[PDB]
Amino acid sequence: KQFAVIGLGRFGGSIVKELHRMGHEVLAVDINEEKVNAYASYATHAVIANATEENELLSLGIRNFEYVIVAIGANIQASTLTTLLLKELDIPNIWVKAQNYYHHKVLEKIGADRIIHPEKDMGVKIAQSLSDEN
Amino acid sequence: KQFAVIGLGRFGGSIVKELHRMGHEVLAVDINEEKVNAYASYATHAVIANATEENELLSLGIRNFEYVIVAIGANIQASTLTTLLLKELDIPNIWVKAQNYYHHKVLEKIGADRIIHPEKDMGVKIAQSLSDENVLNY
Amino acid sequence: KQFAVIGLGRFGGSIVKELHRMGHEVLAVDINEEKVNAYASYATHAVIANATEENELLSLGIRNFEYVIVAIGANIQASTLTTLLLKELDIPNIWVKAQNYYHHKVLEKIGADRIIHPEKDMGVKIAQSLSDENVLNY
Amino acid sequence: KQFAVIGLGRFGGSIVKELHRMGHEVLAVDINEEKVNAYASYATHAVIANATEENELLSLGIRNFEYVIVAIGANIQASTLTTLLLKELDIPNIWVKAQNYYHHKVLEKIGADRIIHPEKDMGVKIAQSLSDEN
Amino acid sequence: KQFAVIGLGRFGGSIVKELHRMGHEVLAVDINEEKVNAYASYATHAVIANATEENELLSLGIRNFEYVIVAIGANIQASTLTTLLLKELDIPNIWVKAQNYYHHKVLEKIGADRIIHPEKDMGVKIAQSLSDEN
Amino acid sequence: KQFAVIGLGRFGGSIVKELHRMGHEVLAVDINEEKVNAYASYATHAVIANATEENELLSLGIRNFEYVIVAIGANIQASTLTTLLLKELDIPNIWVKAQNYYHHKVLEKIGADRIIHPEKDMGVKIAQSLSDENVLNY
Amino acid sequence: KQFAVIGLGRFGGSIVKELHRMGHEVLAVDINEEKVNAYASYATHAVIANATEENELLSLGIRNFEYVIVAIGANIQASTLTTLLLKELDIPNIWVKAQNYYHHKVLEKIGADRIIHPEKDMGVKIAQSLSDEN
Amino acid sequence: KQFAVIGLGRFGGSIVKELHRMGHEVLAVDINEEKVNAYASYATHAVIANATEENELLSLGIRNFEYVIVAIGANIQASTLTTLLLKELDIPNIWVKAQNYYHHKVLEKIGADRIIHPEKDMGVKIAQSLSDENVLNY
Ligand SMILES: NC(=O)C1=CN([C@@H]2O[C@H](COP(=O)(O)OP(=O)(O)OC[C@H]3O[C@@H](n4cnc5c(N)ncnc54)[C@H](O)[C@@H]3O)[C@@H](O)[C@H]2O)C=CC1
Ligand SMILES: NC(=O)C1=CN([C@@H]2O[C@H](COP(=O)(O)OP(=O)(O)OC[C@H]3O[C@@H](n4cnc5c(N)ncnc54)[C@H](O)[C@@H]3O)[C@@H](O)[C@H]2O)C=CC1
Ligand SMILES: NC(=O)C1=CN([C@@H]2O[C@H](COP(=O)(O)OP(=O)(O)OC[C@H]3O[C@@H](n4cnc5c(N)ncnc54)[C@H](O)[C@@H]3O)[C@@H](O)[C@H]2O)C=CC1
Ligand SMILES: NC(=O)C1=CN([C@@H]2O[C@H](COP(=O)(O)OP(=O)(O)OC[C@H]3O[C@@H](n4cnc5c(N)ncnc54)[C@H](O)[C@@H]3O)[C@@H](O)[C@H]2O)C=CC1
Ligand SMILES: NC(=O)C1=CN([C@@H]2O[C@H](COP(=O)(O)OP(=O)(O)OC[C@H]3O[C@@H](n4cnc5c(N)ncnc54)[C@H](O)[C@@H]3O)[C@@H](O)[C@H]2O)C=CC1
Ligand SMILES: NC(=O)C1=CN([C@@H]2O[C@H](COP(=O)(O)OP(=O)(O)OC[C@H]3O[C@@H](n4cnc5c(N)ncnc54)[C@H](O)[C@@H]3O)[C@@H](O)[C@H]2O)C=CC1
Ligand SMILES: NC(=O)C1=CN([C@@H]2O[C@H](COP(=O)(O)OP(=O)(O)OC[C@H]3O[C@@H](n4cnc5c(N)ncnc54)[C@H](O)[C@@H]3O)[C@@H](O)[C@H]2O)C=CC1
Ligand SMILES: NC(=O)C1=CN([C@@H]2O[C@H](COP(=O)(O)OP(=O)(O)OC[C@H]3O[C@@H](n4cnc5c(N)ncnc54)[C@H](O)[C@@H]3O)[C@@H](O)[C@H]2O)C=CC1
Repeated sequence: KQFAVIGLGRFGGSIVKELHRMGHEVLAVDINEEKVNAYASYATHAVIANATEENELLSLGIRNFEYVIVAIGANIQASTLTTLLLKELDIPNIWVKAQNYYHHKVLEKIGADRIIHPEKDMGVKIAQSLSDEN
Repeated sequence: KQFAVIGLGRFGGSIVKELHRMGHEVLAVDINEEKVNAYASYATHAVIANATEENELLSLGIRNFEYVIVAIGANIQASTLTTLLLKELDIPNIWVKAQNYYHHKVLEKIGADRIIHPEKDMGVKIAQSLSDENVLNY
Repeated sequence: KQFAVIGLGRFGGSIVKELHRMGHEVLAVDINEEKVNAYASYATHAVIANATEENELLSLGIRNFEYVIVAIGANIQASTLTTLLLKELDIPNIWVKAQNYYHHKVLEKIGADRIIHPEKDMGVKIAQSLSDENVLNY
Repeated sequence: KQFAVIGLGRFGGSIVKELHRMGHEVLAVDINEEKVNAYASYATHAVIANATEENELLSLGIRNFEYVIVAIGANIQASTLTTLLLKELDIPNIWVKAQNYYHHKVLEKIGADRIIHPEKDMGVKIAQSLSDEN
Repeated sequence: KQFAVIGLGRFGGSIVKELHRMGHEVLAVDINEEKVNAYASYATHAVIANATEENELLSLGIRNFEYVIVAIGANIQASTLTTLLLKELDIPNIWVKAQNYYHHKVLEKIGADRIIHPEKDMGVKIAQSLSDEN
Repeated sequence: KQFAVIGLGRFGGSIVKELHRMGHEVLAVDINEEKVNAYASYATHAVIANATEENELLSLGIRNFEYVIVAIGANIQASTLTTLLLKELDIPNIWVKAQNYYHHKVLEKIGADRIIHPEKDMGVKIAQSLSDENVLNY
Repeated sequence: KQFAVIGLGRFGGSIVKELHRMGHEVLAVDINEEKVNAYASYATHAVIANATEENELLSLGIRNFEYVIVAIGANIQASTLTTLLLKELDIPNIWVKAQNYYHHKVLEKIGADRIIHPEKDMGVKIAQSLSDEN
Repeated sequence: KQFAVIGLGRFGGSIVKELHRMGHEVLAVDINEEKVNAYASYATHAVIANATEENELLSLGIRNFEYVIVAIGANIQASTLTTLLLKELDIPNIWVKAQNYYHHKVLEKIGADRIIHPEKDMGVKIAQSLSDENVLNY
């Protein structure tokens, strides 16, 4: 019922914006306040924080969400560490953006519920769209 | 019916793999052979080429395709340059991956038929999956 | 006759300064006021604007100029996007600074009337000055 | 009569190419051998070296040139240190690319013979060309 | 029966040296050849390579060892990625040096057989030594 | 019987935890309270102090201990300075963690009773475990 | 009569402290406010600022001093650029710490009044002290 | 009477050069020959050596000197280790360059006869020159 998104890059940003457009409540989190303010209006609660710190996480009240999307990209370690902490906080559904096959491998082992490869997935979706038009 | 994909990265290679899996003919193209070879088995043809070269584009007889997808990456000029080229070859449908906002607008004016923003686009689809977990009866 | 320079950096500002010094009318334009202000005294008019915005371009009545020089910097798309825009306004002469090789070819196809490569171009003039020290009778 | 160019960037590179096209002999130097080889054909003697080291300079036979163009850009320190060494080696004509007003200022003090601001100079050249066409 | 050690820092270096002193055969691997040569004499087969690359790994003939110690320290990602690849190559016993609790957590999940915290373990061993002396 | 550990990092804190678990009295000491507090429950006493300060060392009545372990980290001088200090207090046994080779030799001459190299030392123990898997009958 | 010191490192710091101990007024400037506050008590007017920016310089009231010591060390460029600006502001006495022979060379050209090599100068001072004791 | 300087960097080399210039005998010593050679002409003898090695120290017959200056650089342990070594040789006067505060206190306890802080020390002399411009009658 509740949606939280950590990592306001192109992916997470897009996700927070749609959820908002569909009239849902979203908790948008990100380290540098640049982003956190750029999505303040498109979110129900924008917060500057570091997902890799358990304390900032609990103070964030993250265990009160059923769906937490980790959209941190470049930094595989932060991404990995974050989903690991979330798994401990016992979040029911944690979806994570993966950067490659191995990042994907460990995410599985750590316990991620859904691993997303944005560019690859879009590619298969685009190829399908191509068939669907002669 | 005729499909050509230029730029075999995560996006492009992923569409070539899907078209193949559904039994469609696909011409895969890239600048380095490592990429070209790694997709030979997933495409009716995997050619090595620099799409920015109008002569190399003619060698591939690229004009015989109805759908060309430009999926070049980092090099934004490479992308718009390629799509400018195959647009003077009268290609019916040119779909291009857009790097950012200014890229999108220029591609729009260049005459691209469809513009894709991999991250953003997948972004709303995921948000739709999430939304469904609340709006739909489940 | 009338001259408009978009992008008041080293190159653009330097051309605005020279046209002024020779008593020509010049419309200087840039996104940040610091730049715009610092050229107010060297141009008949210095306006703050984002050349990528087609509405902002119309506000400047940019279509009343025969010569428009696009001297945007680092942001290569900003440059080609601007060039594309003012080419839709039928501007007679559009001169543009080219960042690199792919930018030059794109600009060429976009319809730019003249392409400048500051570093390379000044580069041959310098080489010519040096050559004169040997070839010319001195 | 003799021309040497240190710093095969856009500016220096272009300068080595014209001199070659005009059929003159040039000594093209640069630190990373990428460039040094890319201009091997367009120069009379391409050499990998560091202009900021007096020894690599003397071993380069630098004092046998009448005109030395220091085309190092980004690195203001290297650029400055280089013309400084050259001035000691007593080169008759040393022309240097300057990055800004202050870089320019110290180049005068160090003894540079001609200071070039590629973009600015081209700008005035371009404006003149603009008048010359109605 | 066979011992391989990837990561010739203070820890792995020490491990390779003892095994050698006990007259055992060891395969010492490390990226920068500085180390690889510094342990050439103290090892049965020193090799310059990157544990994070499957190819350099197979070409290393690593699946021919029963015990592989990953002693990469600072770089948690390389450490993690390495033990992950090894697990796929199906090495029977892979012992890894962990940098902290979380690094340790994922190493478990990835499938490490023994996780070592050098400084902490030594501390408990030192405290025991202290009791054992009045 | 009397145990004191200075420097509550991975090494030092780990020895304090072990001594406690075996029911020994331990005086834990460090410069920042976060460290001191996090070990209060594992030591008969957790004091905040800068071991380099000879006056702060006397306040702790450190001279009443037979075994003092210097486990300061990165700051190599801090380590040798501390061990120089408690050596002029006539402490019977001073065990110190050595940062490297020159540190070891200087500690040796300073009068340290036992020198520990955490990484190297654990290194040979692990190699011994491995060796046993071959030399011992298993 | 007026003393200003830019660059509160070991050298500059020490210089601000003595002048203060001798009961003189000093203007101590430095970029990172760590230092600027650490010398607040030992100076007559500590200020956070960047010597390489003319505006921060004039706003600093720099041209009201007869002696300005540029004690910036590592950053040769900043050091050089700074004495260059000061020379323009027309400071009567500008003493600069030099990092090496060449840094020293350009400082002369720029117009520095006294160039100091702390370690070398101390070395000769120490040798003299050595003779003076049998 | 006789002087030995270990560590021929800016500080050490500069003291070797001055003693030479005043006609005093000086034994310069350093680990790399480039340094040793470059001071051969400014000293009665320039030897290559690692002062941390007690055997190398004896080879130099360093015990025949009344004044030994330790001017090793960055490697702080190298400095204190050397100081410790030649203090076991009963050298009458040992002057050492101190890197920082903890190094000074250690050196102090090690038995160094004089501690120099090049930057800070030159720092007060400069401040004194400046002060003289106000306090002295000029
Ligand atoms: N970052 C850049 O400037 C560029 C990135 N790219 C590519 O884009 C791809 C990734 O796209 P994006 O997600 O848009 O980039 P990104 O890596 O910048 O986005 C991740 C987002 O996560 C946030 N984040 C990182 N660590 C965090 C932490 N501990 N706690 C909370 N938030 C944290 C960042 O602030 C950022 O907004 C990569 O493959 C990269 O190579 C391409 C060009 C430029
Ligand atoms: N692969 C990398 O090193 C980096 C990728 N990124 C970002 O990661 C995201 C996903 O990466 P990809 O787009 O898959 O990587 P990519 O940019 O390498 O993919 C483009 C593909 O097009 C090919 N290509 C490039 N110029 C070509 C030309 N003129 N003719 C024919 N083929 C040509 C390339 O070889 C490549 O396989 C992108 O948004 C990208 O900007 C950011 C930094 C580095
Ligand atoms: N200024 C900088 O921070 C850097 C400059 N460079 C390079 O240095 C060289 C010389 O620098 P410049 O070109 O003078 O610097 P520049 O790139 O800032 O100059 C372009 C000028 O156009 C203005 N501009 C940018 N987008 C605009 C828009 N949409 N509408 C109107 N005005 C717009 C900018 O504010 C600026 O005054 C260039 O080749 C550049 O690529 C490289 C790195 C950084
Ligand atoms: N370097 C870059 O990636 C970019 C530079 N720019 C702009 O381009 C302008 C300068 O253009 P370029 O000259 O092409 O760039 P550049 O600074 O890379 O070229 C200078 C040349 O000097 C050589 N060099 C540097 N130190 C040397 C040394 N000690 N001995 C011998 N050779 C040495 C370099 O290898 C290089 O080829 C600047 O205003 C900069 O802001 C804009 C975009 C990217
Ligand atoms: N590296 C340094 O200069 C210093 C490290 N430390 C501390 O020391 C601790 C770690 O100690 P060490 O293991 O001795 O340091 P370390 O991190 O340098 O040693 C790891 C060893 O693994 C090797 N290695 C790294 N990536 C590799 C790869 N992909 N394939 C093969 N070999 C690879 C390295 O060459 C190195 O010899 C850390 O907690 C660190 O903070 C303290 C001071 C300095
Ligand atoms: N913790 C860090 O940020 C880094 C650690 N390393 C290396 O990681 C390895 C393991 O780390 P540790 O030694 O556990 O870390 P550490 O160096 O922080 O541990 C020493 C402990 O002694 C305390 N301490 C320091 N000076 C003191 C003084 N004067 N009086 C009283 N207590 C004092 C510190 O607060 C700390 O808890 C070491 O070999 C270290 O060199 C390398 C780089 C950074
Ligand atoms: N910085 C370091 O961590 C170390 C430096 N050293 C050596 O110490 C010597 C220099 O000693 P210090 O002066 O103490 O070092 P330093 O270079 O850090 O001190 C210079 C001072 O100038 C200030 N400064 C720099 N740029 C400035 C600007 N634009 N405006 C205002 N203030 C500015 C800095 O904040 C600093 O306090 C060098 O030979 C260096 O190799 C040795 C070890 C460490
Ligand atoms: N030279 C460099 O790369 C750096 C110097 N600095 C700082 O710059 C300042 C001035 O530099 P210097 O002290 O002159 O440089 P330095 O540290 O190299 O000078 C010490 C001299 O002692 C010699 N030496 C070192 N260990 C020795 C041993 N065991 N036996 C005999 N000789 C030995 C060295 O080869 C050198 O000639 C210092 O405060 C230093 O900490 C800071 C960073 C780097």
